[PDB]
Amino acid sequence: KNVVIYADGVYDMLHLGHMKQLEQAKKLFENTTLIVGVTSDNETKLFKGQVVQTLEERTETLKHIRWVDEIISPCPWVVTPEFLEKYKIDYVAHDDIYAWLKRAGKFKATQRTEGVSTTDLIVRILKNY
Amino acid sequence: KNVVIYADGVYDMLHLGHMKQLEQAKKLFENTTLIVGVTSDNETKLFKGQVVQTLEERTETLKHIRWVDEIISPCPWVVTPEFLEKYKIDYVAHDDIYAWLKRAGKFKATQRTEGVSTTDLIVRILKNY
Repeated sequence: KNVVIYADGVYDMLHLGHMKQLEQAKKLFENTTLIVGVTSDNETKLFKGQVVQTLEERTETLKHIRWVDEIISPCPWVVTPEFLEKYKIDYVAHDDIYAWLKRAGKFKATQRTEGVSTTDLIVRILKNY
Repeated sequence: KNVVIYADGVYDMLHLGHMKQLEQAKKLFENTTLIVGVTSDNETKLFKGQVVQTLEERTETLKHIRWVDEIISPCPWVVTPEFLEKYKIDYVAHDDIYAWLKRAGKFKATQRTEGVSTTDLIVRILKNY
């Protein structure tokens, strides 16, 4: 009955967009365990670019989010078939922005919300001057 | 057994500091219902000053926070004895930064965390130039 869902990401400066995505992963099935993976500082910089919060800071905030059942921190940068067996993961929940996951029936797309970013709010604050 | 806890605030640009405070209110007793009250835009401006997110935006984010059981939105700006009977509230959980609540045994102080503000993060981002 219980389905294990894995959602990895940077989760830098967590905002409403991240939270809706996690909500959606959590509710992919009736009974879920949602595991969130938080990428390491070094790897994020190496492939994504500058991260603002540390691994510890990004992991901390996620502990307060209703939908999160377990955290792997830090998590591997790329998911592997062995990683999935290790943690008994049934589906990987990520945005479509991976072929092998779809081929195996293990990919669940989750959607993004624009205009919700911490970056977006300061633009609003400044637009007062 | 179950204790109703009321925590009101603006909750503008929610950050780790707010979340720890809500955690603390939630865990004041073994079995709690935590009610969060979100002040109205107009009243917040009238007494606090400029608010950045709308009532709807501040209420939305709180729906994703693990510790929050119910939301009153908008909530009255000042708590009243009648408001407490209305919602069967046993303790008001707020920071000490109110005499009548203490006198009645209904005040539970909750602490703040500094350096955790959305405001604090941009200062870090800019300190790169």
